[PDB]
Amino acid sequence: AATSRPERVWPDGVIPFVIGGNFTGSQRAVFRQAMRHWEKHTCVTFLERTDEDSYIVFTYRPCGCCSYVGRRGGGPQAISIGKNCDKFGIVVHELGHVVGFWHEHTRPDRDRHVSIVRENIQPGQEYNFLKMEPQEVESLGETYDFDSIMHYARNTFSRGIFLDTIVPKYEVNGVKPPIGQRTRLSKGDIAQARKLYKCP
Ligand SMILES: CCCCC[C@H](CC(=O)NO)C(=O)N1[C@@H]2CC[C@@H](C2)[C@H]1C(=O)Nc1nccnc1OC
Ligand SMILES: [Zn+2]
Ligand SMILES: [Zn+2]
Repeated sequence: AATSRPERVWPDGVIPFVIGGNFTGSQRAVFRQAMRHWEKHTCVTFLERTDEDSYIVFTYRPCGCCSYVGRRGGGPQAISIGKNCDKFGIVVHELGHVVGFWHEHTRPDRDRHVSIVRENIQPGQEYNFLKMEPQEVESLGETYDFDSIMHYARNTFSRGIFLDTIVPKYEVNGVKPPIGQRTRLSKGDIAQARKLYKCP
């Protein structure tokens, strides 16, 4: 679910950043490792903000709302990192939003790949499962990526842990594909991020 809008793509893949106060050194290191992880596999670059108008701010506060997708422009944009969402893979997911990725399960073509079990979604959280309107996303020829760092888990926003909200529609190499990994950027995430930033 890569943004269709070329203005939300960060110029030359250069994202200026600021790590805010109230983080431990250990937490600061995790942010750095996450940014490096994006730098390693793609042509995107994270640089300490000096006098730029556009930059990301790692901000110590409760998890959740909200992570701007792509370059907002004309000011800073925050990444909320709290006690329960400070791990490497979650930060990599958040930086996935920064570069310009929506959630994978909201791709305009997602109904061919996953079923959404509406009855199991927490009341009031159903909007998190709405498809992106087709004018907001361009997949760049890349297939639906079940392994994406941007893909929800099977029971994200579920009424209970043993109730699925998202069920993959078909088998992939013998079995229903696992979804919701927060370990590392997928082959698909990299391949698609390389396309979005025209990397060599
Ligand atoms: C339950 C509370 C709302 C959840 C908000 C998600 C959190 C997320 O996915 N973190 O990784 C978010 O921030 N989102 C959704 C996923 C990409 C988009 C939609 C992002 C968002 O809301 N972005 C913004 N949209 C409009 C204005 N400002 C935004 O971010 C600052
Ligand atoms: Zn997200
Ligand atoms: Zn993808």
